[PDB]
Amino acid sequence: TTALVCDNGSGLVKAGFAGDDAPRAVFPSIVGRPRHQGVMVGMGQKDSYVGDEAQSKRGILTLKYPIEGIITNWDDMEKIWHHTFYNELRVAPEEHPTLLTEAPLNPKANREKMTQIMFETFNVPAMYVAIQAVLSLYASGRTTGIVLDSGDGVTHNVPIYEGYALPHAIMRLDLAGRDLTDYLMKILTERGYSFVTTAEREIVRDIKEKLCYVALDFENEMATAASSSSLEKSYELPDGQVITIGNERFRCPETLFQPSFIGMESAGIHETTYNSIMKCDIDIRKDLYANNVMSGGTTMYPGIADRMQKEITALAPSTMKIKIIAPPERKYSVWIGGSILASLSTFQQMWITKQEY
Amino acid sequence: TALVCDNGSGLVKAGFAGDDAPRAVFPSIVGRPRHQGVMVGMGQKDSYVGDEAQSKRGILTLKYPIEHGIITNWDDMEKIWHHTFYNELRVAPEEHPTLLTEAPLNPKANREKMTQIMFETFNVPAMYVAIQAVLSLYASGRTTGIVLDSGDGVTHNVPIYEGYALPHAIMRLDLAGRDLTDYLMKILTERGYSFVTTAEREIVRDIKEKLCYVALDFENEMATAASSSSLEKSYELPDGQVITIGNERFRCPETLFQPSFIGMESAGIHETTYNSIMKCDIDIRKDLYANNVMSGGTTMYPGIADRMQKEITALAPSTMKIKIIAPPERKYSVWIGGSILASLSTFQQMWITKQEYDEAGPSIV
Amino acid sequence: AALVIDNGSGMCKAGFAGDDAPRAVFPSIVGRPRHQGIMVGMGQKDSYVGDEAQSKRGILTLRYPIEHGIVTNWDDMEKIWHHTFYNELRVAPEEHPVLLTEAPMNPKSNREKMTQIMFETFNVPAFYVSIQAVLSLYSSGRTTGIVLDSGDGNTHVVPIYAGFSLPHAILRIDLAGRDLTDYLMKILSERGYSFSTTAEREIVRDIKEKLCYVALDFEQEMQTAAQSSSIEKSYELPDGQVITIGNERFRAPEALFHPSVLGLESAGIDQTTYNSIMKCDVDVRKELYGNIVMSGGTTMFPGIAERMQKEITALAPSSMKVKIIAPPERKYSVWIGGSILASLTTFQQMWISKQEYDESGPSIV
Repeated sequence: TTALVCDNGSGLVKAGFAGDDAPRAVFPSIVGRPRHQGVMVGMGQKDSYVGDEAQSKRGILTLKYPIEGIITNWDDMEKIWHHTFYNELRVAPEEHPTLLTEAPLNPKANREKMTQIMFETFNVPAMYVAIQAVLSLYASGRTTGIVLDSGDGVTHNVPIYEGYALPHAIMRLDLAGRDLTDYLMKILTERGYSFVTTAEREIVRDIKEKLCYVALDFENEMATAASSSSLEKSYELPDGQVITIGNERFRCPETLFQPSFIGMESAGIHETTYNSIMKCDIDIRKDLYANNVMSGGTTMYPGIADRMQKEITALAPSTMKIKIIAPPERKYSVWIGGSILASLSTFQQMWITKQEY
Repeated sequence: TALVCDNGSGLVKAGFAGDDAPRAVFPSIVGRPRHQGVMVGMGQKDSYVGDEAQSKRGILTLKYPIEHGIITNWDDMEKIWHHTFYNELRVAPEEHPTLLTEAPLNPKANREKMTQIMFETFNVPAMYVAIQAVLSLYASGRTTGIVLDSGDGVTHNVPIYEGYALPHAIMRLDLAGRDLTDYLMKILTERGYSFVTTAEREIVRDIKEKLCYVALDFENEMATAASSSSLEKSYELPDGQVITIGNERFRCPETLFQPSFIGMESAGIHETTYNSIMKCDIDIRKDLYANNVMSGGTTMYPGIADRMQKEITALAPSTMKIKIIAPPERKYSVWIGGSILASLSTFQQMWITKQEYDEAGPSIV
Repeated sequence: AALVIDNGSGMCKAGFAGDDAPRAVFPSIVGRPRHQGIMVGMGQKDSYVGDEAQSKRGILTLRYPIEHGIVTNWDDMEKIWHHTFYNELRVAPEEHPVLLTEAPMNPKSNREKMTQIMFETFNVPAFYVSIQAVLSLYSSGRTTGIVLDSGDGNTHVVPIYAGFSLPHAILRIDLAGRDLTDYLMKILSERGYSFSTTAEREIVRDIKEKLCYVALDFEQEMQTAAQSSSIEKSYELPDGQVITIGNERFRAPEALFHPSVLGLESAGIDQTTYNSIMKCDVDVRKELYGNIVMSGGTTMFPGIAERMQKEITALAPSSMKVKIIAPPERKYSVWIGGSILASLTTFQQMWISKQEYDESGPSIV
């Protein structure tokens, strides 16, 4: 049979099989557990729902995201993971080796219980759980470097050398993708709009994909936006009106570097990168600086790479080659790594089989 | 063995399960005598239901027990069912499971009290209560759509997807079969006539059923009324006064699209559909726009389905497939669904018995 | 003196600076006839606004020109101001500093349309628009406070700090004073009543403002209202009949905290106050927790302030001093906050001159 891979973050799961280079089941890892007695405008009333229908269910089911970069809610996770192998992947666990990824710092207590559940509640014949950004650097074709992994919930720096992310220096920052939307939401709200419900919120996030960018220098950009129309990038809102936005476009994701816009002082993605490269020792630093690697739904933002080329150089002593590598695949690279790695013949004898457990 | 008995603002429809068409059928009327005299055949009488009442209507005091599909009095109602089992079906309630129907917005109390009367007086073994528009969807055989239930008393938009009716998407609009007939009273009397007595009081109802049209393109049919075409339609009274109904004939069904014709400053059926489909979820919508099912006595009009076809198509996205499903049977669908459901090989373990009823009390049903 | 006019989506409130209570209190309604006559009873003016329009709602077409504190229909808005001057206060705009309001989350064009009309038609010498919440905080006696300006049409929650509103967390809920009545219209009807038309619906409106209450616990009170007639309240209908209103008296307020009963995909007013504090920075949160300005008529129903205190200490930290601030004059809160602000000798320099308008246009506010 072939193995399966399922990457989990605070927002989009990616599930699929090993062998294929492209993830199969990408969905909102949202469950909806009944709040009270309520009936859908459509469906009758029934229990917990995972995915897109739960988003359309919003007022009858309380909506959880089981993963805040770490697994918070255990039953909810399993709820998804049945819906994964079954409703998404259309197969059964007993035939199927399965790899789940994870956010690097994941506490031992999580890992032990993660192993249990999938061998028990699910019964996969062998399985693996694996450190996300190491599989990004691997999907990036590298023995070394430093991934900046940032998506819907948590942001990361892993200084990797010859198989290992330097643990103590795996810098985390919890300002990431939702933080960006809910800022972009509040800005437009202040201007005399308001989303709250379901459709309009999601529209604001789509705006984040189309209008938003981080500019190299925020003060020269702060100026041009407020000066002249070039930046005034329109969008056609579902009622009809064109919201023109010039400053707010770059203003919104600037929270990665200057987080103080929402209200955050702990070290920006740039400064975290300088300090992870440092938080290591001292020689390997170069091919960390020269292989800053971007992955995850947030690193999708345009301009972000050129900016980090400034943003590290500023602090890094002159003779270090700063280079920022960012794959086009980026939102899935942890899966794309995990498929190829799962499929590895060399790696067969590391599939922990149901006998050792 | 099982029974199905649909309670209406106009007519009760009763029978057994699995029969195609209703066994008992009677006007929801409860009369009381106004004159102390013997109707030579009976002794003294209490009250008259149905056609007993609709015969003696002059000497009686008639009362409408179920205003608009909501049971408005339980005294008169208990007698209606007291008439239903014994006189009509001619059998004893206690060996017979009994499915009844309910209003789309029907209060708990009304469901529970109909069921109190059901067991605690008539002693039936098992009963069910089911939401009128769903049972039309179930006579249309599907699990999903938007059901335009217009009977005598009430007009409704009930969306359903999978089985159960959607309470906050159910639209209701209290202008329907009655409001239209007694409007056709005014415009035809306005046309130089007067329905003075009982059977042409009935003829203003009769003309409405048989002769009338929801003309498609009303405007350029108003032109056709004014340039005078042979659209005119005589019909005789009990005397030889041939009455000529031409234009009003369509100018009365026109009220199910504009409530202005009687005097309600509100949106016609067509819109209220579209609005309910708006208030319904996005992903469902393609079903609702294509499973718009109409039923109740008033939907029988020649042209109403075509007209509904165009009205919501003029409101929907042009990427959307639309369908208004008007069955040839629609005036009894609420019972056909009931009958089929009671006769289902899977339904027996939803036959709510007295065992379930007693131990739990009224709130089981 | 100046003028201060809170253009409320139910009731507008005009007057002068420095007075304690609003001089023109009136519903924001413009009535225009279906067809103007020449005489009383037919309708002889092209526009009747507010109370006169209310007594005359038969020939007129009533509309409320302001929705969720956003004026949709700028014709009718001007009409309302034109009334307020000559008909109501009995004044002339060009003689006057006028101060008007807007609901937070009012768009630029919407302000600018207003800001122009005051200075181009009404040619007032000085004009200020203001944020209903920052004015509620000014009526409270604070620089800083989170504000549930739950109006009739719009419930806006604002977390103000040092005079600035942090719109950052201005979360809005779409139920409010009207959405409450129209729930009570449904549920009194459920208890065997007929409230449908304006006359009948206004009876529902008055029941709400008089007899109603917000239970401190929804359970204890459901069980009690299903038993002891202490909850029951007698009510004289203006026709003559005394009726009694029962558990609807709290379940209709409980829409605010459980929108679910209406079938709204929202969380309660309480839960939103929490999310509005939590969407602000850690330091300001302690004062927001202690300085919840309750404001507006919707926050007037018995038990509501105390109820908010309860649920909010359970949402807030175990170490938190939650405090509700509740004015008895909260129904005119925005107006008194405005009144002070217009009268302020200091604030006089912020009176936007007719000159600077003619050089800078409406964008300066």
